[PDB]
Amino acid sequence: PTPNIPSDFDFLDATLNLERLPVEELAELRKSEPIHWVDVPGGTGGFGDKGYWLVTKHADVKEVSRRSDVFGSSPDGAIPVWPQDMTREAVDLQRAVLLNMDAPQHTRLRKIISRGFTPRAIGRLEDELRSRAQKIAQTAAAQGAGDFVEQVSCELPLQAIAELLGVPQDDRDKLFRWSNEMTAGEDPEYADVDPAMSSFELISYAMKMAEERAVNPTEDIVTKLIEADIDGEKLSDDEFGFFVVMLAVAGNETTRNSITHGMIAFAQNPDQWELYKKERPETAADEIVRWATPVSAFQRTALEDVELGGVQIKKGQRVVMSYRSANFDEEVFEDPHTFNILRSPNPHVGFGGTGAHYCIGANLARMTINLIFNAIADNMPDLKPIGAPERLKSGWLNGIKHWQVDYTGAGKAS
Amino acid sequence: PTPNIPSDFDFLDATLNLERLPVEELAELRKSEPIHWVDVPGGTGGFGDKGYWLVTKHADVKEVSRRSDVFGSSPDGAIPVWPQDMTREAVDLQRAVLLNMDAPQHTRLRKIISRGFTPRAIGRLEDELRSRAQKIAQTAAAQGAGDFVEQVSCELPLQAIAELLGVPQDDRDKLFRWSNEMTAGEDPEYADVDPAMSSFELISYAMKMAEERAVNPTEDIVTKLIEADIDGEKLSDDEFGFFVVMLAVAGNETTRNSITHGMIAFAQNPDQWELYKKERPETAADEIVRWATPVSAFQRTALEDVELGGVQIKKGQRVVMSYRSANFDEEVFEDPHTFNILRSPNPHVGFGGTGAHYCIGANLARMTINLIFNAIADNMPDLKPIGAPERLKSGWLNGIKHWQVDYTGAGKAS
Ligand code: HEM
Ligand code: HEM
Ligand SMILES: [Cl-]
Repeated sequence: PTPNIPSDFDFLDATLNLERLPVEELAELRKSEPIHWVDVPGGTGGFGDKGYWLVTKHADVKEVSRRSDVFGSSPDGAIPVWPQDMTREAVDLQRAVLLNMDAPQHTRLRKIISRGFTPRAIGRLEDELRSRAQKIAQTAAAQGAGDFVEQVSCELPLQAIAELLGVPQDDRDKLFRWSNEMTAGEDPEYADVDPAMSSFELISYAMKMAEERAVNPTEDIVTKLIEADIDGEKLSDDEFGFFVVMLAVAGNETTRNSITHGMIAFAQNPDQWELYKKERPETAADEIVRWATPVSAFQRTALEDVELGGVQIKKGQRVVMSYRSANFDEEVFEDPHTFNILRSPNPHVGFGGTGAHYCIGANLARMTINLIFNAIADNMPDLKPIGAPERLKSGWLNGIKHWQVDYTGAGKAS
Repeated sequence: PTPNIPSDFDFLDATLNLERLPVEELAELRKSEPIHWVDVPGGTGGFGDKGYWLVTKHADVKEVSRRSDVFGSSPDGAIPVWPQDMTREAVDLQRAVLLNMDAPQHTRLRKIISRGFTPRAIGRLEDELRSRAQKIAQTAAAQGAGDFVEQVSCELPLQAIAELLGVPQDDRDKLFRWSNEMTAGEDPEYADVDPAMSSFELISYAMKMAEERAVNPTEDIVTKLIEADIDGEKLSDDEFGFFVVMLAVAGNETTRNSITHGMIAFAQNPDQWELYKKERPETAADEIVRWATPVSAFQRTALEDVELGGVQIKKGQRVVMSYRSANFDEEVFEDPHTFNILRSPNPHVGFGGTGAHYCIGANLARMTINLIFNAIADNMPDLKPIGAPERLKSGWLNGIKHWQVDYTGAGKAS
């Protein structure tokens, strides 16, 4: 333990993170106790255990990510914190989707699924997503002022998934509503929704899509995921359904927040925004992800006793990787508190550390970021905030729910 | 069509059935148009089709039940009616559970599952369920007056399932709450609950139970369902989970309602109740089921064009079996409107017509009925209703939500 941070301060508490990320407190851990046990003696939400290890240094996050053979994802899932009313049963079945699977099942499925995320499958979407990014940005400009999250940030991540899967235009509204309902989480603005019913309707929709594409193949990835290869490897129709569930939760709010936070960073750093509009540099999307770190943390569970950074971790204890801390590690990044869209090298972990679960959508995500920031630069170069960003109440997803913005930059109607 | 019943009268409408079963209208169909098309031109809830065939004669219900090769259960599920807000996606995935499966998948699973429902596996529960029935009935007697549904009808069906599966006593309250939440349906008293989240927690609980029983076998059925036979046939752990989901919806409200309706019948027919208390006849449980017909109707979907009772049914049309009608067919039952606990023979279809989906729990159900009616006769022989039964709002499950009853039969405290 370390005098500056008492062991009962819970870095993943959703009420705390609603107010602020615990940035200063993470920095004290990096300095003085880089692998730190948090006490939650009355029992953690969902898990029912009495605390967790928090891993705050970049090198150790990469170490945990690389050693999946001792740091598993399936005993407890990757999401590191839940409300007090989450049940152990609801936690235990996160493992129906890729993120929360260990070998051999994860290994087989990730190999199949990687067919969908080649530079070719992703570059094929680029023209359509550019064309959608430009319209999103123009339609929003046309309103003069509004909620930048709903009007600029939200749509392109969901269209990227719709375009990747070849979702019929008439099906997009329900797909998108199921995706948004699925991640209702613990914010009171979303208390009314049914995440499980939404996720059941989505699976059912996706399975029907697999059945159809089996008789009528397409140019989209669905066809490649469900066609047996040399060794008869392919997703079954319900594997495909759980894959679609995976994408809807993996590729929506994460990219949406990288966009919202990127724009906030630009609004706080006008010179970076001038430089952006003028060069469109290729290093910008990665600085945006580092800066947003949309996933603040994900965890593993020790599968046997293991030593890590000189600390003895015992089998069954959770080990939480702070990507928010690691992305500002003073030993890895020069001036980590400067938003620099030319930052290079930029070995951020917003997509995870290299390893079995490294984000499969990462290039699709950078492409989404590049497309919308180009559209914003092209169609609303002078936007300025009218209001404070409102934070999402979550202990692990760095979300912004709303941010009032003047698109014309001069109180204009247009 | 027939002049007395216009084609837009919807026999499965939940608002109509909340007021009454359409008994007189079923009787006109048996007389004049025993296979009858109902028009729902604005689209049926869940299914989105424009109506259904209703099958009202006993012989034709048995015919549809026998011919599973042309009357399938998986295209649309067995439940024959849903509210307008039910989605096609939610319907399409009913087929994750046995009731809604066709061959070959149903065939393999029903064969495995029948290991759990032998006269031996069911007779092994009898002492414990007798002992629980007696306590239920005594604890209720001790209150003098109360809700007969909550206090006498509810518990023994849920304990039968708990005892069948060897559910730990400390787990029964959550199991039972998940079961009750799962069948929330469309009654406003249950609008607040989450059936899908409940059904997800239950699956997860059941899978963990399968994992445990694999390392530590038991005398209960779980062990027999998950042990590979000669040919390596057994439920996988998630098959077991979907099996438990099946039981929680198959074996709770159905038996609960056979008990409630049996007692109402006894209260309306005091001589039958005297005769019961005096002989405990063995034919009583089956007359109670015929009389309650807890499932009013279940359907199939034509898998190809077929002729039935001289009527041409086209592929993809739903064919709804009215068990409520068939159980009062004047050609099969002598005086079907007389509640006679000595009725013999009694070829009722409350458990279905013989065929691939005939109720697997039927003897467990009769045993539950016999046990609780013996306990009621033994411990509250003079009970009398204080209040009208309140109906459940459902178009297909003949439920009673509450019924105020004086257990002492003389306004006594005890
Ligand atoms: C800026 C946006 C995104 C961020 C910050 C992000 C971050 C992450 C992280 C942190 C992980 C876990 C890494 C680990 O445990 O090592 C992950 C995994 C994953 N991501 Fe993303 N992600 C983003 C966008 C997307 C998109 C657009 C998709 C696809 C449409 C996607 C699909 C997935 C999938 C399928 C996994 C699971 C991979 C596996 O478990 O093997 N992600 N992402
Ligand atoms: C009085 C109480 C009950 C009634 C009225 C009832 C009625 C029915 C009916 C009508 C069916 C469909 C028959 C068909 O489609 O031909 C069915 C199926 C089934 N029942 Fe029951 N049931 C009752 C109790 C139970 C109980 C106690 C259990 C077990 C705990 C149970 C387990 C099942 C299962 C698993 C099926 C699906 C069989 C298959 O699809 O192959 N039932 N029941
Ligand atoms: Cl579900």
